This record gives sequence, C-alpha cells and structure tokens, in this order.
Amino acid sequence: SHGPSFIEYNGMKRDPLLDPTGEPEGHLWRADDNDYAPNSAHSARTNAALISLVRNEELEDLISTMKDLERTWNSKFNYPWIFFNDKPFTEEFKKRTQAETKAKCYYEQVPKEHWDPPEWINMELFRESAAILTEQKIQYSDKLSYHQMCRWNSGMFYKHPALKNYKYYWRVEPKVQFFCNVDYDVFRFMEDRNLTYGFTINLFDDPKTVPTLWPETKKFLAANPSYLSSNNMMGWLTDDSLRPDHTEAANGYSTCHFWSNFEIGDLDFFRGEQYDAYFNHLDRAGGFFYERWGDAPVHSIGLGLFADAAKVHWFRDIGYNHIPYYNCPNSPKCSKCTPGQFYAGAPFLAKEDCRPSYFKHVGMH
Ligand SMILES: Nc1nc2c(ncn2[C@@H]2O[C@H](COP(=O)(O)OP(=O)(O)O)[C@@H](O)[C@H]2O)c(=O)[nH]1
Ligand SMILES: [Mn+2]
Ligand code: NA
Ligand code: NA
Repeated sequence: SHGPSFIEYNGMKRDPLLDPTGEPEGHLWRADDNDYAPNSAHSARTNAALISLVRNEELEDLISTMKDLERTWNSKFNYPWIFFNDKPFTEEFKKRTQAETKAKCYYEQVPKEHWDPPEWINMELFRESAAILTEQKIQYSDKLSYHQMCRWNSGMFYKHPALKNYKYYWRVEPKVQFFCNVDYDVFRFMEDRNLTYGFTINLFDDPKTVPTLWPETKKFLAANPSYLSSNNMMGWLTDDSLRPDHTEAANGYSTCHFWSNFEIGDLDFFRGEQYDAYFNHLDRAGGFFYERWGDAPVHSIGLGLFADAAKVHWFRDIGYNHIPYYNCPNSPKCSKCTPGQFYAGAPFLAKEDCRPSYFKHVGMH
C-alpha cells in the first residue's frame, strides 16, 4: 500500500497520511494536567529548546512560523526559543520575536570558530568547484554562507555554549507552516521512549551536491568498524530500487534524507563519539566546501549508521510545510492542508518523495 508508484518512479501509491492519524501510544504529557506555565520554576518541561539559525532579514517569515508553532503547540507547553546567527540580532528582531511567545527567548551569536571555514580549506579550490556547481545545478547560484550553514548544522550547533545544559532540540526555519494542533509534550515523548530523532518529510537529494559523501563515509567506516550500529539503515542508505540513477550518481548512496529544516533530536547523539568522529572526518575531507554536502544527508547517514533505527520516529501527526513539500495527516486537529498531498508545484516534484523506500527498509514507526 505504502509502496512506489511507477508510470519511471512517480511517488507513493497510497500515502499512509490518508489513514486516520492520531497520537502515538503510551503515556503522553498533557498541558491541561501539568504545570506548563511560562514563568513557573517547577514546570513539567524537560531540558529542551526550540532553536533556529536565522537572519535579521528573515524576521517577517520567522514571525509567521512562530505564530503557527505557538498556536498549534508551544502556547500550551511554553518551551524556550533560542535563536542563532553568525551576525548580531537587531533590537527589532528581539522585540518582534519575544512578542509572539510567552516563553523566554534567547539570542545567540555563532562563534567565528564555528562559522568561518577551517584553516585547511583552500578558498581558490572552493571558488572553482562553486563555479561548476553554479553552472550545473538547477535554480542554484553558489553562496559560501550556504556551505557554512550546512557545516554548522552538521557539526557545530550541538557544541554551542548556549545549548550545553540542553538534551533535546526542535529545529525551526523561517517561512514554514504547521497545520495541526499537537496536544502532548513532544520533547518528553522523545525522552520517555529514549528516542534519538524525529522527522516529518523524507526526500531524494541532488547527487551533484554529494558525489564523494558516500565514498568518504565508507572510508570512515573502514577505519572505525565498531561504530556501525546493529539496527542500522544500510538498506535505505544504499537503496537503488526507486531511482537507480541517483544512487549511481552519488556513488552508492540513495541520496535519501530526513528533510532537516524540521528536526526534533537528541543533542547527545550528535555529541557522541561515533557521530562527532564522523563529522570531523567529513570536515577534514573538505566536502562541506568543495562539494555542497547538506546537513540533511549528513545527519541522515549518521543516524542510519550510528543510531538505533527503532529510536528514529516519523512525526506523522505534525502537519508541516517548507516549500514545496508537505506532511499533511488526516486528522481533525489539522486545517489548511490537503491530506496526503506531497507537493505543490509541477508534477515532476512527485518523484522526490523517498518515504516508500524508507518505509520498506526501516518502517513507519
Ligand atoms: N544566520 C544565518 N542563517 C542562515 C544563513 N544561511 C542560511 N541560514 C538559515 O539556515 C536555514 C537554511 O537556510 P535556507 O536559506 O532556508 O536554505 P533552504 O531551506 O535549504 O533553502 C534557515 O533557517 C536559514 O534562515 C546565514 O548565512 N546566516
Ligand atoms: Mn529553508
Ligand atoms: Na497546565
Ligand atoms: Na545553477
């Protein structure tokens, strides 16, 4: 039912999001019988934050997103917002953001050492490969800042001092929508089940952004054979049954990834020996700059090799949109999205859904 449709892979045959979609099983922490007051010193909140790497110029789009996340979820639970930026935030940014939430807002700068390219990266080599990707890649002109952002999300956010006493994060981007009321504490849902990571959307990537990522990953694994987990996602990571030309073009990696603009995650996974050694290996290989390795494929590969796949969760009940893709469940808690409609735009977008592979090789849990 959740298998691939062919006409040429053409997306999912029958989207599970069409099924009546409710809450996960087990105990859930509710706002109506706990202390989730925004300024309570004895609240039911665990050590978690809503986080966002964002620019001053994206303020209006950030505010739209905050309104959705607050209305659907955080107005009841009042977890803090922590904003990150390589540059200082304006006073207008601080005032407008704090006005949209009863929770505490924090405003952090990314340190130069977590943002600047490392000393070993040759900037002339960067510029040469960037010019080629600019020429080849659809609706894409290269920016150094994009590479710095990918590297920051891949290896640096979990090392920021502001997050030292936090264990869980919910990553948020500007200009995204949330469609469904969520009536349980998602962070304590994660914590009580020892979950590592949560996603809403699962996509193919552009192989041109990651051609040596899998080769470099295999090198890392050969040097560290004890790191591979037993409940791993090798089948999903190496799948070639849906779009074999992607897997060939990315030299053994399917290119499928959790779409990282949305993430609910355990910071201590990424801080761990295995993942962080993987990041440092990739950092020294140079592909964050000489290629355009996204944090999504890097997170996805790291999770798929080093996490317990049983501890990765599809948040099917969180209605979500970052242009042009959707996770819209069939639930009376949702409005303003079409259940099971994966994309908005041209029909060639349908083939970008990788869930039929993920659900086959890993599952729908
Ligand atoms: N502070 C800062 N944030 C950035 C920069 N580049 C990207 N971002 C943020 O990183 C996330 C991803 O960037 P975005 O432009 O949405 O890329 P896309 O979602 O892949 O198109 C968003 O939350 C952006 O606000 C940057 O140079 N500085
Ligand atoms: Mn974005
Ligand atoms: Na309450
Ligand atoms: Na281009």
